[PDB]
Formats: sequence, structure tokens, C-alpha cells
Amino acid sequence: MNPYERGPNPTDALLEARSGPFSVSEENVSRLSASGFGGGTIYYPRENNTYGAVAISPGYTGTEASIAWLGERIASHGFVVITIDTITTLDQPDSRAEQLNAALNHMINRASSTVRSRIDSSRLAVMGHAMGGGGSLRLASQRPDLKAAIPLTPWHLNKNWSSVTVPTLIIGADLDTIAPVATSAKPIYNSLPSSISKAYLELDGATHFAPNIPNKIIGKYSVAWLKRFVDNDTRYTQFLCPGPRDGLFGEVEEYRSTCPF
Repeated sequence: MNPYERGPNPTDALLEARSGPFSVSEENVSRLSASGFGGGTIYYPRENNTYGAVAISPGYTGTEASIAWLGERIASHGFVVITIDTITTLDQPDSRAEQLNAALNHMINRASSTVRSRIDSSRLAVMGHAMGGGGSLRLASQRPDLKAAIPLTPWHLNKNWSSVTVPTLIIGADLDTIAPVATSAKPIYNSLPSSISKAYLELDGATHFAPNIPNKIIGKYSVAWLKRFVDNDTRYTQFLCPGPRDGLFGEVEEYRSTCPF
């Protein structure tokens, strides 16, 4: 009934594991094979199907290494993910939004036949850490044809993103001092239209750099979000709605959404 559904029926354990159910391979993208971004790496399911595609930017001073685990982990759940370097490491969010776009177009039009044939180019999503997350918001603002956006501990000069209609999961870190949620993640989140699918997830005991190491909360709810909105996969709705618990036994500091989806 839903032709975009991929992989087995999800469970907490399956979404929390270090790798998802899809066996993945890599395609190196060097700086000078890449037009409009700094190169990177494509992770793609070996299983010959079509999948949605994700571009992931790092933040200020950061490299591909800072986000690599997340691209691989997400690809292992049924997506073609590019994890990029930026033209320079000090690039600002709007240029990073352009690079996420250049990275999406590389995967669709420029990569090998192996990668291009595995992409449903109509079902695309962007993610970014920090300034990379502001990049995600800007491109989402400019490309309402995108299916999902996941800004991680995001920063942008502008926090008013009421122009975004792309389903957005804002992830914050409670101990973040580089992009405090008081001044960034939360103002950003509340700006997004109450009429779109959106969620706000704040990690507990998390610094700005929590997204830069394997984190099973980030991995779980990123995959759940991309599944629901890139694949329209309603098997994943129950993970987002009502969504993660706070408190002593729960897995998060705070969670808000526009559930039900």
C-alpha cells in the first residue's frame, strides 16, 4: 500500500542499534569532483531499490568526520546519504544551505550509476549540525519541495523560520553554550508553523558537540523522522507521537511536537 516503505517493522531495539538493517557501501566524493561543496562521502544501501536521499552539513570549523557516523547510521536504515565537507571550514549558514543543495544535486545528477539509480530524486531531505543546521533551515525555506529537515543544535542569525513548510525536527542540547537553546533552538522551533509537522527534542546532559559522536537518541529519532516524512512511513509515527519520555527513566530532557501527525 505504501510503495516507499523500506526495511523491517521498526522496534526501539532496531532503531537504537549502532547500525540499521541495510548493508551499506560508500562512494568517495573528492573536493574537485564536487561542484559547489567541498566533497564528502555517499553512503547507500547495497540492496538495489530506490530510496530517499539526505544531505548532511557540518558546522563552523567542522569537517565531514564530525557527522560521518550519522550519515552511515541513517543510510543503514534505507536512505542514500551524503555527508559533506564545506568549501571552507568557516563558511556561514546561507552558503552552507547552497552547499547542501549542491550536495543533493551531486548525488542525483553527478554520482556513479550505482548511486543515481538508487535515488528517488523526488524525496529529499537535509540535515546539519550547528551552522550546518542553519543551512538546513535556509534551504528548507527556499525548497519547500524537500520532504524533511533535521537541524541539529542549530544556529542562524535569523531565528524566524515561519516561512518553512518542510517537516522539521529541531534537536537541541541542554548544556549547549555555543548555540544556546534559549536564544537559538527554541526561538527557531517556536517560529516554525504550528500547521506543519514539527518537533523539538532536547538532549539531556548534552553539549553543543553531542551530535558529533554516536548518540542513539539522535540516531533513533532522526531515522524515525526521515522514515515518516521522506518515506511517508506511518509505521514510524508512534515513535514521534507522543514521542520520547523525559524524566528519570526516559531518554530526553524535553520534547514538543505538533502531534498527532
